[PDB]
Amino acid sequence: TKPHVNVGTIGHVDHGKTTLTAAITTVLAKTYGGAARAFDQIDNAPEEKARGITINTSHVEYDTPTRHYAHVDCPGHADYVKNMITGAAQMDGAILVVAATDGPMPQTREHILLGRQVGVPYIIVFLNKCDMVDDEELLELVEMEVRELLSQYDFPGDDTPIVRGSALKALEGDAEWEAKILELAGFLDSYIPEPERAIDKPFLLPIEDVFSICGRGTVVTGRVERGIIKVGEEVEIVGIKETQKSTCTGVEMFRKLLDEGRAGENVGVLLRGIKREEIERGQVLAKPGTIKPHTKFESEVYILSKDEGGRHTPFFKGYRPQFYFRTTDVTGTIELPEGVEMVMPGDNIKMVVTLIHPIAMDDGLRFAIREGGREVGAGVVAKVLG
Ligand SMILES: Nc1nc2c(ncn2[C@@H]2O[C@H](COP(=O)(O)OP(=O)(O)O)[C@@H](O)[C@H]2O)c(=O)[nH]1
Ligand SMILES: [Mg+2]
Ligand SMILES: [Mg+2]
Repeated sequence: TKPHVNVGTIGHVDHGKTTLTAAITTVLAKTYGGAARAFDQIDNAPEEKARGITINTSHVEYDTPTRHYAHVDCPGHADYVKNMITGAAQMDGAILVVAATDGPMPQTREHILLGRQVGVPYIIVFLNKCDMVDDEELLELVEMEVRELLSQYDFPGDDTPIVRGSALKALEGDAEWEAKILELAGFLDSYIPEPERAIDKPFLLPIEDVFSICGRGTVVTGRVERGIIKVGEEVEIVGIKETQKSTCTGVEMFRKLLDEGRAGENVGVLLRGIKREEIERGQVLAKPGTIKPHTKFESEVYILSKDEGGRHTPFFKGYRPQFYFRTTDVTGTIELPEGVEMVMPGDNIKMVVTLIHPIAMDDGLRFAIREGGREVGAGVVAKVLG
C-alpha cells in the first residue's frame, strides 16, 4: 500500500532531536491524524538488541498523507554510531537537527561523516531553537556553516532543504512555529524519494548452496536479494575466484519450473555451462557488469564491548578476524588509522580491510566481524578500493 520510509533525527546532544521527534508526531497528529507522542515517551528510549549489540533507541511511527515513516531518535552519540553501523533499518533519509544558538558542533560533523560513510543518501536540516535567536544574520551564518559542512562530506549543501523553526514552541502549540514542522514533513515527502524497490535493482543472488540435477546441470540455490533472473539471461558468478560467465538454463521453486526468479524468492537457478566444483562459498549470481569482486575496502566498524558478548581485551595491527558478508566468513587483514595501535571493545573505528578472497561488494554492504564463530563486531563497506 502506502510507501514505508526509514528516517531519524541526527545531530549534537541537546540540539532538540527528541523535542523535534515529539513535535513531528504531535503536529502531524493534530493536522491529518495519527497518534501524538509526548517528549517523555521518546526521551527515555528503551534498550534495543541487534544480535548482542545494545542500542538505546526510540522507534516512533508517523504518517504524512502519502507516506508512512518509521523514525529513529537515540539519546546519545554512541547509540547513533551503533545504529548507523548495525541498526535494524538503514535510513532512507535523516533529519539533521542543529541548534541556532550553538551552530554545528563536534557530533554534527560526526553524524554527517557517519551518514556519508554508511550510505545515508539524503539529509534534511531542521534549524532548531530559533525562538531564542533575535539576530537574523546569526541564523544565516549558522545556515551557511551547515551547508558548507554538508558539502565538505559530499552532501548537496547548496540544495539541502533547511527549515528554520522551534521544536519546543511547536510542541507547546504556537501555530506560527507549528507551521514549520509541517514544512519539515513536506520536505521528508518531496526531497527523500521513495527508496528503490529490490525488484528494480540489478539481479543479485547470494549462493547458499549448489546441487546438480542429473541431465539438467548445476543448480545454484539462494534467496534472490535483488532484481529478476529470467530463463535464457546471461549471468556472472562473482566471488572467490576469477569471475565466470554463464546462462540461466532454468529457475526452479520446489520442483516448479518458473520462467523467472524475483527478489525475495527462494529459488534454484540452473546453469548449464558450469560444474559444482567451480562454485565456492561467498560467491554470488549477478547481472553481468553490475557488481565487482573486491579484496580491499574501507569500512566503518563497531566492536562489541564485553557486556555485549564480545572481547574483553583490545586488538592490535595484526588482528585477522573473519568478515561475514552474506553467506560465509572470509579472513581479512586490518589497517588501522595512522596513529592507532589498538582498538578497545565498545569502540568504533575506520578500518581498511584486505580479504584473503575477493567478494562481490558495493558501498553500503553490511558485514559481521567474527573471531571463531563468535561475533566481535559489525561494519559497513564505506569505499571499495579494489
Ligand atoms: N528554546 C528552545 N529550547 C528547546 C527547543 N527544542 C528543544 N529545547 C530544549 O533543549 C533541551 C534539549 O533538547 P532535546 O530534544 O531533549 O535534545 P536532544 O539531546 O538533541 O534530543 C531541552 O531542555 C529542551 O526543552 C527549541 O526549539 N527552543
Ligand atoms: Mg534526545
Ligand atoms: Mg570506549
